[PDB]
Amino acid sequence: VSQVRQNYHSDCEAAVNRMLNLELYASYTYSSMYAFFDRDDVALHNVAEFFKENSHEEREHAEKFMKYQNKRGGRVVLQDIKKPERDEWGNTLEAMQAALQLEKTVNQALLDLHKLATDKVDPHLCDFLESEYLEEQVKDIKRIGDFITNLKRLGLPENGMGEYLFDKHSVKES
Amino acid sequence: VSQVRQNYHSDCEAAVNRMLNLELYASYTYSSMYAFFDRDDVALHNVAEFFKENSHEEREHAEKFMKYQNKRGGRVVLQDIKKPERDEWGNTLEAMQAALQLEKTVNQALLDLHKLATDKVDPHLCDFLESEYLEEQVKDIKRIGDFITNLKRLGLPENGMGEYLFDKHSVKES
Amino acid sequence: VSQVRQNYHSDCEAAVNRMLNLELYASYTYSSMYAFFDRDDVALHNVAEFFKENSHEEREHAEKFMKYQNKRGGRVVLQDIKKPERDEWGNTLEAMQAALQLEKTVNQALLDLHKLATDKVDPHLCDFLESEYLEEQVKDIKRIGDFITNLKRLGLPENGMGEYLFDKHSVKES
Amino acid sequence: VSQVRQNYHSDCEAAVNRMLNLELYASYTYSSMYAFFDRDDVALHNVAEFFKENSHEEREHAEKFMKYQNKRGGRVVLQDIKKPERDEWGNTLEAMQAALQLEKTVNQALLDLHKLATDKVDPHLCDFLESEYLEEQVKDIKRIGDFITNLKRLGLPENGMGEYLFDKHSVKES
Ligand SMILES: [Cl-]
Ligand SMILES: [Cl-]
Ligand SMILES: [Cl-]
Ligand SMILES: [Cl-]
Ligand SMILES: [Cl-]
Ligand SMILES: [Cl-]
Ligand SMILES: [Cl-]
Ligand SMILES: [Cl-]
Ligand SMILES: [Cl-]
Ligand SMILES: [Cl-]
Ligand SMILES: [Cl-]
Ligand SMILES: [Cl-]
Ligand SMILES: [Cl-]
Ligand SMILES: [Cl-]
Ligand SMILES: [Cl-]
Ligand SMILES: [Cl-]
Ligand SMILES: [Cl-]
Ligand SMILES: [Cl-]
Ligand SMILES: [Cl-]
Ligand SMILES: [Cl-]
Ligand SMILES: [Cl-]
Ligand SMILES: [Cl-]
Ligand SMILES: [Cl-]
Ligand SMILES: [Cl-]
Ligand SMILES: [Cl-]
Ligand SMILES: [Cl-]
Ligand SMILES: [Cl-]
Ligand SMILES: [Cl-]
Ligand SMILES: [Cl-]
Ligand SMILES: [Cl-]
Ligand SMILES: [Fe+2]
Ligand SMILES: [Fe+2]
Ligand SMILES: [Fe+2]
Ligand SMILES: [Fe+2]
Ligand SMILES: [Mg+2]
Ligand SMILES: [Mg+2]
Ligand SMILES: [Mg+2]
Ligand SMILES: [Mg+2]
Ligand SMILES: [Mg+2]
Ligand SMILES: [Mg+2]
Ligand SMILES: [Mg+2]
Ligand SMILES: [Mg+2]
Ligand SMILES: [Mg+2]
Ligand SMILES: [Mg+2]
Ligand SMILES: [Mg+2]
Ligand SMILES: [Mg+2]
Ligand SMILES: [Mg+2]
Ligand SMILES: [Mg+2]
Ligand SMILES: [Mg+2]
Ligand SMILES: [Mg+2]
Ligand SMILES: [Mg+2]
Ligand SMILES: [Mg+2]
Ligand SMILES: [Mg+2]
Ligand SMILES: [Mg+2]
Ligand SMILES: [Mg+2]
Ligand SMILES: [Mg+2]
Ligand SMILES: [Mg+2]
Ligand SMILES: [Mg+2]
Ligand SMILES: [Mg+2]
Ligand SMILES: [Mg+2]
Ligand SMILES: [Mg+2]
Ligand SMILES: [Mg+2]
Ligand SMILES: [Mg+2]
Ligand SMILES: [Mg+2]
Ligand SMILES: [Mg+2]
Ligand SMILES: [Mg+2]
Ligand SMILES: [Mg+2]
Ligand SMILES: [Mg+2]
Ligand SMILES: [Mg+2]
Ligand SMILES: [Mg+2]
Ligand SMILES: [Mg+2]
Ligand SMILES: [Mg+2]
Repeated sequence: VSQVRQNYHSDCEAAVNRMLNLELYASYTYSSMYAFFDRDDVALHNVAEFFKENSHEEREHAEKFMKYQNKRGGRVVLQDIKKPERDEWGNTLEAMQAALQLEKTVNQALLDLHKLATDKVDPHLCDFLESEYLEEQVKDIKRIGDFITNLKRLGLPENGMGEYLFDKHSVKES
Repeated sequence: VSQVRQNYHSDCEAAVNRMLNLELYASYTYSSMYAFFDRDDVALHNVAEFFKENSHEEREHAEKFMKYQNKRGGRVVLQDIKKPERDEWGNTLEAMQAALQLEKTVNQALLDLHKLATDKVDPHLCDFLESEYLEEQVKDIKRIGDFITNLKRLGLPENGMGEYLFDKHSVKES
Repeated sequence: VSQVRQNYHSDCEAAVNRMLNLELYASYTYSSMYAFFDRDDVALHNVAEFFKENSHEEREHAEKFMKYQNKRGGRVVLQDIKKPERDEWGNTLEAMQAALQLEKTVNQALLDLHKLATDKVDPHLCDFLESEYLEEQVKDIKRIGDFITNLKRLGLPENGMGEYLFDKHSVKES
Repeated sequence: VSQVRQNYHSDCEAAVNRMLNLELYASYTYSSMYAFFDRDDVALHNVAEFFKENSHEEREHAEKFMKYQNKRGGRVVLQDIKKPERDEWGNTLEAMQAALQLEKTVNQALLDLHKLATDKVDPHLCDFLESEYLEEQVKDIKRIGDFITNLKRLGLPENGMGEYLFDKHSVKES
């Protein structure tokens, strides 16, 4: 037993390692989307940079779980980071739809971890998820939903001018 | 009944007074450790100042419970502050081991108060503990554990040079 | 064929994807070393931060290969990022020995990619490796070798005081 | 023999003069594109200024070869600068397609000069091309490819609104 460990269930320790892996998986998927939108035959550079920034954020969220694990006296156990589901992402609408699904998958895992922490009467882990993860997820899901609504309004996937305008006006200039 | 009181159980009010007393007890123990490391035949002044600062923090945590009690319409009830368990603390390793135990005792009382607040359906008191106490405790327990690991690496209790180096490099210069 | 592609052999494109994966693998190994040295029963925080910074550098080196691939009209193809060889890294000497081996493995892959680029008469890829990768590798290998020499001088693995002093004086204060 | 000449083959000297001429030819083609987009019946002023800036860059690349020739003890020999292939450039897509072809023609001549320098064991000339020309060419080819992709997305040549928007958003405001 770690000398610091107190009120930290083995099941929560393991679930934190699985959550860590899912954050790294989400990072890697966003890396793939960055590289796709940077292709010369795609060439939507503000969209590419949006996904690159998301990739960096998800890696930071993984590192925060590593630090958390050690603060509680759990032990970080790493597994392979699986490659993303697709090698190419179609267009901005298809990519944003996949991003929405990914963000909801991550949110469901965080909610499931909160349920486990609640079951094991771990208020520190509940607070950590509520204070550091759950609101960020709701905000990022809302942002991507708003983007999808605007891509549909702009006539994606068929309307190339609409896709061009989204890259200029909806995502930050990079 | 206080005119402000709402959703505040008598049991929680009493447990807040007991928690207040334990914070003052923890403060007093850290005061004792300060005075010990300031002795001419101990003379580890950065270690002494670490414990003095901890003593001040624990007194602030007691005062925050006094303010909380009054905000909810409970009544502060004070009891004697018991003197610390020891009059002399051996060396930096023994003192840090006692500090780890003290911090885990305080953490267990905070977790027990959270369980009571949960049982009495008091989300304000749960939030107060999660937002103001529980993360501070995990961070301070981790810091002291890290210190103990380093004191053992430095050969305490026998290695006086190791103890000297810990005071110079591990705790803040004062 | 990409409209930008010129003098870029399929074999080099594939080898750039494999090199990308190895950079991500190296990043992940350094992440593991960070988390290990951050453990409460290891607690060498400057060593931990050295490895965390290395992890970030290797992720940047992967991203630079993604950008390169797209500049030449190749296509990024991602594979799983394999978990590191070890779950625990022993001590600062064992970790630095593994880091030296990792850096030499990465260097050998870069040298092998240079040989392939030379064989395929690709001076742009040769320049990219020489200007962005090969000197960084020699400098980082020299730094880790110097560290190993100093850890041995300090009596690792047995001399805990030596290990403590390395963390204070050899790696950047964090 | 020039007093400075060392390891500089007559064939490389002649090929540098031919490369100089091709840079001036590329400059002149970009000058023509500038004047076309500045016409009152074309009137895409940011596109015009993009090509004008390219024209100035290619003249600088010619001057750098003149300076190089003299540094090595070769002798600058000038030939006529041939007028561009077209007197009118159609529209932004046709012009960017011609620019891509021109940039790849210049790149192939630079790669051919690198092959000659390699054959004649001239590492200084190889370094000069790798350090001053080959990466610039890859970056500029990628930029023009990205532009063509976006012009096609915007519905060129038929979509005049798309062409108008490209001039406002894809090329620098002038
Ligand atoms: Cl526990
Ligand atoms: Cl508990
Ligand atoms: Cl357990
Ligand atoms: Cl696990
Ligand atoms: Cl796919
Ligand atoms: Cl998903
Ligand atoms: Cl949050
Ligand atoms: Cl605008
Ligand atoms: Cl009440
Ligand atoms: Cl109520
Ligand atoms: Cl009551
Ligand atoms: Cl009471
Ligand atoms: Cl005593
Ligand atoms: Cl205690
Ligand atoms: Cl807190
Ligand atoms: Cl090719
Ligand atoms: Cl070639
Ligand atoms: Cl090929
Ligand atoms: Cl591949
Ligand atoms: Cl292991
Ligand atoms: Cl290795
Ligand atoms: Cl380098
Ligand atoms: Cl010569
Ligand atoms: Cl020679
Ligand atoms: Cl000659
Ligand atoms: Cl000539
Ligand atoms: Cl014509
Ligand atoms: Cl041409
Ligand atoms: Cl260059
Ligand atoms: Cl607009
Ligand atoms: Fe995340
Ligand atoms: Fe306290
Ligand atoms: Fe690397
Ligand atoms: Fe040029
Ligand atoms: Mg232990
Ligand atoms: Mg377990
Ligand atoms: Mg998973
Ligand atoms: Mg698989
Ligand atoms: Mg919040
Ligand atoms: Mg955000
Ligand atoms: Mg996000
Ligand atoms: Mg918004
Ligand atoms: Mg269409
Ligand atoms: Mg009254
Ligand atoms: Mg009462
Ligand atoms: Mg008590
Ligand atoms: Mg007594
Ligand atoms: Mg907090
Ligand atoms: Mg603090
Ligand atoms: Mg404290
Ligand atoms: Mg620390
Ligand atoms: Mg002794
Ligand atoms: Mg094509
Ligand atoms: Mg191929
Ligand atoms: Mg590999
Ligand atoms: Mg495996
Ligand atoms: Mg070079
Ligand atoms: Mg260099
Ligand atoms: Mg460096
Ligand atoms: Mg490095
Ligand atoms: Mg050095
Ligand atoms: Mg020893
Ligand atoms: Mg002479
Ligand atoms: Mg000659
Ligand atoms: Mg010619
Ligand atoms: Mg003619
Ligand atoms: Mg070379
Ligand atoms: Mg360069
Ligand atoms: Mg430029
Ligand atoms: Mg150019
Ligand atoms: Mg660009
Ligand atoms: Mg039309």
